[PDB]
Amino acid sequence: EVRTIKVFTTVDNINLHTQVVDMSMTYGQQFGPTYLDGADVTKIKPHNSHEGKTFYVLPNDDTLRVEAFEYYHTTDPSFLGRYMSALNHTKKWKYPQVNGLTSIKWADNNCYLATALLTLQQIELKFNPPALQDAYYRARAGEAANFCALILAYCNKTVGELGDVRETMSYLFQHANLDSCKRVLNVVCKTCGQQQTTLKGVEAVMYMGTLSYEQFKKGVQIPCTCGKQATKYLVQQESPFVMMSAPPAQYELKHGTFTCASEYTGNYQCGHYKHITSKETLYCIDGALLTKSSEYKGPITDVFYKENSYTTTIK
Ligand SMILES: [Cl-]
Ligand SMILES: [Cl-]
Ligand SMILES: [Zn+2]
Repeated sequence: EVRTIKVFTTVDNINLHTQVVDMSMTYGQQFGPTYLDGADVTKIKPHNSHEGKTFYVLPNDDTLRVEAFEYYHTTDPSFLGRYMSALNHTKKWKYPQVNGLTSIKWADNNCYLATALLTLQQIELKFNPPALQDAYYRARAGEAANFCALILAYCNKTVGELGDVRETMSYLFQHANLDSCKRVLNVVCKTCGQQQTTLKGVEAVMYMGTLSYEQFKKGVQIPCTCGKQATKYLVQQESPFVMMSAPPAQYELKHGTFTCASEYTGNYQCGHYKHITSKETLYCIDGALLTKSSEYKGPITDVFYKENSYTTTIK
């Protein structure tokens, strides 16, 4: 006797594809790799309770390939398995509201994710993939599991792996609309003369080598090919924020002079991030944990500042 149930397959959890499945064959035999809200059911045979449920599958026909690209803006063939593998864990994390922002209770080396998430809620940024638009709206409301699993997938990180905040923000900015961001730099060498450069988009909002936006406006010393140090300084900025990054070093954060920052304690192989936000006072958000202080010093790695339009007075 042949028993069947109706189920729906999907790549985006919006467009559904009706299937009739044979209860005597695994999902994998019928669909390939198959997931039920992040759980791998490939090796499982259909259960009566599955009738009418939605299963994720891999994009295995042209209809699904188009739906997956339009939703996620990737064609990496391992993306949906990585997204589902992460979601099976992130759906069990907790997302407390801390000082009015969605955070993440510590689990699985997720500190870098927590500080990224907290940062996004303080800067003006809109995502391009519908998957991130939809998941980020859910995360602002407090249900951040899908957004966190998407960050893991986009960044090619698994649950439990040590991530870097700067690199994570780079990936997130790469799928955001920063097209009207522009940065003009001047590099002055006493031997070689001056060279201006213009940067756009993600490169216009990120700098690696100093935490201080004021120092970047005055000049920072960098190597020249002639062997002298040259001075690099900001000529013109058009963006709604800037991100200044450096290897971790002791640094003073002064109330009212930055938006938010990330602190890293540890070494190359293992460590822990915390988040500092400048509000009515300095709040230090460490996953679920919250403390306050009027002054702050620690091993800071990234600082975010508000911007709109800046033009140098340096001639
Ligand atoms: Cl968005
Ligand atoms: Cl600021
Ligand atoms: Zn030179």
